[PDB]
Amino acid sequence: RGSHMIVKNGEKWMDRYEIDSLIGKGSFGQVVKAYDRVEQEWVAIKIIKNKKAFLNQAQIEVRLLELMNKHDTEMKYYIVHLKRHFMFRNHLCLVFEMLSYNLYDLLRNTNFRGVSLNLTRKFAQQMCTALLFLATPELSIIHCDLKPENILLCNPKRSAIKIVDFGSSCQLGQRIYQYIQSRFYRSPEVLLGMPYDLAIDMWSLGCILVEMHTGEPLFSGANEVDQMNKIVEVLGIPPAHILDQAPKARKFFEKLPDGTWNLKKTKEYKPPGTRKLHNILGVETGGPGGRRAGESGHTVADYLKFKDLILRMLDYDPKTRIQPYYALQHSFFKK
Ligand SMILES: Cc1nc2ccc(-c3cc(N)nc(N)c3)nc2n1C[C@@H](C)Oc1ccccc1
Ligand SMILES: [Cl-]
Repeated sequence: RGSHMIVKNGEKWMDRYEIDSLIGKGSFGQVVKAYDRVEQEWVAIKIIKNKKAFLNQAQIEVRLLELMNKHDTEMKYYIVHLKRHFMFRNHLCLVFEMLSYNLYDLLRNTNFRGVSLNLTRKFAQQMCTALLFLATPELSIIHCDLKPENILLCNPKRSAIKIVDFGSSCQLGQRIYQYIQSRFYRSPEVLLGMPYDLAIDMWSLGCILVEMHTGEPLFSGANEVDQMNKIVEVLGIPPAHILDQAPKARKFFEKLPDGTWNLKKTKEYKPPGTRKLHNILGVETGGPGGRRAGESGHTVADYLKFKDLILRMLDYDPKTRIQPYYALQHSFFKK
């Protein structure tokens, strides 16, 4: 009865899958850990709700994951592997490889003090390769929901990660969903109602990486106006050439007589561009909250490269925003 399937720990499906537990949920449905008695391995089964909206999203998810599996390249291994799909008890079921917990849960283990710059660089290098892969012309996939919860550790002690959840993804040129991106990771072009391309995922990556190192969201907007005000505190008023073409410019900004833009009044924020990323990362002051002072792997030089790469990912202009190939060449990654 209704959308959400009946899940009893210890039960068995198709004399194959042995349901140990429920390992997650979201608007799409639920994920169960089950033992596949046939080829003797644990799997994560994403159970889709029996509503058209979610069936339709999952069907796109299946097409895009099946498209990625056609390519011979080591880079595709930064995306969760879809083993097979089938219908069961009137529900689409997507069988995935079993991974470990997400990057939010990793931050929770550190009590939101953040992981080391050295771990941040390993995640960044994997996320940038994953994005390079999604930008292969034949794929041109925009994930449109990058956040710490959709990045999973393969293994609880190792650094290897994968991206999951292509339910709200599309290909370059498509406009399907009214609202896209999780609010904290939502690019300015999407807030402004402007056309979006693969650059929106790079914006999200920049936000994710700062949060992974400091332990808190860079831009924790409670609504769209608060999101845009929080981005403006750090990066200043967006360029006139963007605001002149943006359908939703007047939701956040006013054009003055002289033709310069500034913020609408609210009905309290630090002045535009004064909440410097240099101070949020603590480049010269021992890292976030001073907690990495002395500690190896946390030099002013290491922090300067990190800061510089992040600001290239958080460029307001999606045409000049850094692209995955060029991000992988950044001195931040130099071996
Ligand atoms: C432990 C584990 N292995 C997994 C392997 C794959 C997936 C998964 C794959 C796809 N395409 N979409 C989703 N929403 C999950 N989820 C796994 N999970 C559960 C949790 C940790 O991830 C979650 C991530 C997001 C939501 C809920 C759980
Ligand atoms: Cl709003």
